[PDB]
Amino acid sequence: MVEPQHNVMQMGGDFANNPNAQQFIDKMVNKHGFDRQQLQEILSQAKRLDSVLRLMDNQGPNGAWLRYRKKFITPDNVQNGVVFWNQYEDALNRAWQVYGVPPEIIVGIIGVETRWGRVMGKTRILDALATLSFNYPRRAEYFSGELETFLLMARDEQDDPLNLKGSFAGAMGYGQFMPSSYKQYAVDFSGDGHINLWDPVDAIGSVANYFKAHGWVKGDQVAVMANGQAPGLPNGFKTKYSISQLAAAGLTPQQPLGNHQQASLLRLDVGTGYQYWYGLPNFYTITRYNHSTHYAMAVWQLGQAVALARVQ
Ligand SMILES: CC(=O)N[C@@H]1[C@@H](O)[C@H](O)[C@@H](CO)O[C@H]1O
Ligand code: NA
Repeated sequence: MVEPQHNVMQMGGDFANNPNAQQFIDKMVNKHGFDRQQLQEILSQAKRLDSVLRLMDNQGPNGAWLRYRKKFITPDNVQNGVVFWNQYEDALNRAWQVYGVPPEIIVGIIGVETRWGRVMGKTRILDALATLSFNYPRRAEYFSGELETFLLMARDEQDDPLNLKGSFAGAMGYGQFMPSSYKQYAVDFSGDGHINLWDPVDAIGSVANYFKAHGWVKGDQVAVMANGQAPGLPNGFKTKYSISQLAAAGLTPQQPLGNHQQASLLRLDVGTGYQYWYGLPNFYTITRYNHSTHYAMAVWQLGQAVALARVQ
């Protein structure tokens, strides 16, 4: 009837003689009450993907921004964004009221991440996370905690750990949430009692709660383009200068900056020249989702493009 299989201490597969996997299995049993044998049967099925290890290692004015921008802001993309927006308008409006996060931001995020559920990932999450946990010393501790949370997530949502697919880093669903983002930020916005990252309505609320959690200020400006040039000052979303300093570099806000006394100096390579922007706090909040100036500007502008295509 019952098969304890205590004597089956050594598993097969790609992580068969892996010290890191054996340590992991011990932590899950001890700390979470997992059954060693059941876990071994799972991890023995996990694959060591060289592509995942190669991709994590892989990570003027020549028109940099334009090449990045046109990867997302195209007629076909803006049109699908309109459809997704109108289809999930109730969830989008409800998220605005509860979280203060606007529709165009959530639409832009889901748009750039998975093109609205069209490109969600083809790699099994266990393979990716197990590969980066047991064969990648550089980020092994970070990905171990992600595999840990993933296993617990698959247990809490009654998911079979092997049926779930996503990115090469183990990101999941419409919003490409990492296992730790699911734990800390995902919410049951659809109200069915479950938190599905692959459910459009849950994805919307979770992306909204993520933003609020990271300080998104309702109605506050995201960024404001500047008149003038400032080649002497360093730039990017991590920079920090006062409005007085920026003004001294020869800049001025194309729109009133409110009460803001500081901003980051963003610079977009528009081919013919450089375009400077006053990066406000809401812009930074976007980068907390994906640490990149280009990402954040692409998310915002994509949402803006879709906002206009609905107006018409
Ligand atoms: C939306 C989401 O899950 N974003 C995560 C973010 O929390 C984390 O700070 C970063 C680590 O580099 O990786 C992103 O994938
Ligand atoms: Na739900």
